[PDB]
Amino acid sequence: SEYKAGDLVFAKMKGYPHWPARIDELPEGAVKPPANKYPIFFFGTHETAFLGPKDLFPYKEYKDKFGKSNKRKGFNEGLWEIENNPGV
Repeated sequence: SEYKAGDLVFAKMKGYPHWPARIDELPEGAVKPPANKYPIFFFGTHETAFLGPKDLFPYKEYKDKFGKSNKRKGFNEGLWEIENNPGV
């Protein structure tokens, strides 16, 4: 019960900076993650992946360190979205 649908996070994918994201509530009928993982929606890019808790970080706790702009336009747009339109 570490995370719940709607929680704002940074999500870490190998090869990419810790990324603004949310714990998604998948539509009924969608393929579910393994039971130890969570469906992640990445802000800015709107990508979707399954991640375990070791790759997730609560947003407000870590935003002063992780909420820095990046070379990737989609990352910067993601910072805007998590701040202004997290229910996109």
